[PDB]
Amino acid sequence: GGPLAGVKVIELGGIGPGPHAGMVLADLGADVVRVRRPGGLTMPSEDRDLLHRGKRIVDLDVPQAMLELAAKADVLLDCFRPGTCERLGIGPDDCASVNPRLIFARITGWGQDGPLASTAGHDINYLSQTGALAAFGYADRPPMPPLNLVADFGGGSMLVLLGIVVALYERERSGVGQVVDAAMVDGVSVLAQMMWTMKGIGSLRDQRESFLLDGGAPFYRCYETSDGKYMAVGAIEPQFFAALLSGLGLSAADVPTQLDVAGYPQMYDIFAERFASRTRDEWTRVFAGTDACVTPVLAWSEAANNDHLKARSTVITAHGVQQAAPAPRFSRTPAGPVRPPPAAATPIDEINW
Amino acid sequence: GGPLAGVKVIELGGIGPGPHAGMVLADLGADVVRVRRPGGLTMPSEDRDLLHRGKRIVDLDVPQAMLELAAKADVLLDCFRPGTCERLGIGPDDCASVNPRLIFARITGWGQDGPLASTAGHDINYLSQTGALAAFGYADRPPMPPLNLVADFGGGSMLVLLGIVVALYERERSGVGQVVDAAMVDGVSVLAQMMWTMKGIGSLRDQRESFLLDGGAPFYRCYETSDGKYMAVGAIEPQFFAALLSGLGLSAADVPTQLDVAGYPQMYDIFAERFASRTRDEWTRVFAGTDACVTPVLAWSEAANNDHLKARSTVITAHGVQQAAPAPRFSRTPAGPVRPPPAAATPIDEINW
Repeated sequence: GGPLAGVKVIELGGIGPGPHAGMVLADLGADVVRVRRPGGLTMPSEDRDLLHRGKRIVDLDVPQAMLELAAKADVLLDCFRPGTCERLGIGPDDCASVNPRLIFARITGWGQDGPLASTAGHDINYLSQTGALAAFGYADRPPMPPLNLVADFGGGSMLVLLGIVVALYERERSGVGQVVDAAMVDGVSVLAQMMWTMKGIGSLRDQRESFLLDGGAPFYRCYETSDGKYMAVGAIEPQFFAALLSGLGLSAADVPTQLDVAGYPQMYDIFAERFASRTRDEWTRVFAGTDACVTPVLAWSEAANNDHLKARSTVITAHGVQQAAPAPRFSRTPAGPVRPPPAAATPIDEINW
Repeated sequence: GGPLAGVKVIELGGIGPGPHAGMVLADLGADVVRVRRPGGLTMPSEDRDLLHRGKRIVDLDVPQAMLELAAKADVLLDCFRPGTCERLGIGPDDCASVNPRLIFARITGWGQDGPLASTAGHDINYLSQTGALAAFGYADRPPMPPLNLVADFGGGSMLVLLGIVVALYERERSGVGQVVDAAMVDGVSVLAQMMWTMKGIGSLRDQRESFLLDGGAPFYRCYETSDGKYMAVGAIEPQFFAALLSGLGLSAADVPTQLDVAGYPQMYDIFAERFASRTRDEWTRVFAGTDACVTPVLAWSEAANNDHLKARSTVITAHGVQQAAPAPRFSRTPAGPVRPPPAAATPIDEINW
């Protein structure tokens, strides 16, 4: 039942990255157990939060009697502000005494140390300091955050997840766990390495919509269709640019060359023109199966019924509602079928550890 | 020297997710070795690509004499289209024979199985199928991709990274490795779980700029300042919304209530008004240190010199140019200082395995 089967995990804070990491841990077979006060004002109801599926809720106001729990656990996922966790009985030091095999993970937007460390903030904020946000969106309108996928999960949840499974492989040889500091601002900055590479090389400019991946290239952006929908183009490689020009019913000689940056504004118009003369459906048909790198922008509802995502069963309907199947996928020790979120809190003495 | 010290890794494909994962592996102590044909047309020169720092390049056209290499290695990071890897000598099967301890990781946008599997595509494309892209940007203009941070790295590089370190912990007990299928469309969908949760709960609407994290809430977006800069606001919690309203010099009674969604359009104007009457600098001073969740949107250049990111040394200047320090951070087995990208390809018989 999952490659991470047998791993005892203790989830504390209940928001964004914290719980999302917990989820994956459970999805991969780990025995995850949330610890939170009963008067929880969580939204939605835990029993309806896909971020808690496969987990077990346990009332336990922090009464330091939990140090007794950690000692039996492998991982402790701290999700509170820095310090608060050690302000109470629990903490990297205390836990160390009760269990030196413990993996003290900590997901934060600012990290443990630093001036901003005490400051409160969210995904949009952490992205403001890294410079990633300032490289998003159209030139005129202010920067618009990609929901909270970049910092909270892409560079938050995944970061602490990486750190945990790594701190596991470590102690699984050093026989001793340690503290893992997962800072969102850190993760995002690493997710942006390619940009830094560019920045040093001189491939970046000052204004937005100038780079290759920020809309500055007509062959890598979105075009509205006749029926008010959208198509996503990413014809980067010259070979794929060919396909794009082909299915679009355009002769290479008609449209400027990829190299003719100066004529991009014109290429955009030619692309916008053609793309808006048909419906997403028709277009999807045309570029279908070709290496043109042209796909239809699907909505949540639309995606869950997508042929590909269905075949590979990425978005499945597990007892209840539509959701995302565990990932990545393992060949010999795959993830068992998805269990539902905790229908009701489990006692505490009915643990297992 | 890193928690992943001693891990033999073989990097094949050389684009986006593949090499970015390889980097982190090296950053964490792993012995990563890239294998690619000599006539490589890579951009930029490998010796100037931060995604290759701490790694070793090795000329080796695929001449199946590499199966002999895998057998000594722990991980094989396949980054080619599905099939191509097994179309040559190498492949999950063949490698299994020479080394059953091998971890055959595979990062793909569409994954191994599925109709689209053979189709070519990029970050913007993979995001179009999951439905995450259709939830990005302003309502009028088409969706604009957050560079390639979401799919390529946030749900690509990190996914295969997770899969690997997990497959390591697995075999590090089952004494047998396996195949890891990291599909970007898969990772992104898991990065979007929160959304799916919302989708089933009924918190999502059909149009954009309607949810809490997509700009539909004036207290969670960006505002242009007097000096044409931008400030990122994320005052979600009522307590923080207070601070926002305070430093902004507004009386609770002046601006509509968070609950008065119908008056959001108005709240937006009041926020845009005040925010645009001062410079990012001044504003940064005002909301500085307060839990208002109001920060300045910094550009790449500006971020590298940011006080916080400097203290925690997130963006450091390693021998040469500016880049992102390793992550996450470990307390007993931290990451050694960052080495530079391969100055020159290393032979092949000078390996170590």
